[PDB]
Amino acid sequence: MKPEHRMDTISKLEEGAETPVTGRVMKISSPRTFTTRKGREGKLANVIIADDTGELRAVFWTENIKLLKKFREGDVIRIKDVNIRGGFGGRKEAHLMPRSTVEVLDPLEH
Repeated sequence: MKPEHRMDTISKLEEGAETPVTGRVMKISSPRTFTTRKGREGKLANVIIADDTGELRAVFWTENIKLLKKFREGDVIRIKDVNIRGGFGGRKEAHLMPRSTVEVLDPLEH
């Protein structure tokens, strides 16, 4: 494994890797609902964030849907703990987890 202290950019994001991502929110898409056996409503949303090295598709699952109320289509966000899939030759995708949080940057908080 490559060191935990290494934070790759959108162009450097490795497929099958688990890493935090950062970018400016250009476009936000509404959640797509599906029937899960967990007994929950079940949803996945596609948010397009852009960085100097490329544009990335962030996927907000049913648990991360609650994060969509935090930022707007035009703010900057850093998403922690995601899995990079890469379902297209170019603009890859990052899948979020229940414990994944998002923070609004550019006016750096911490």
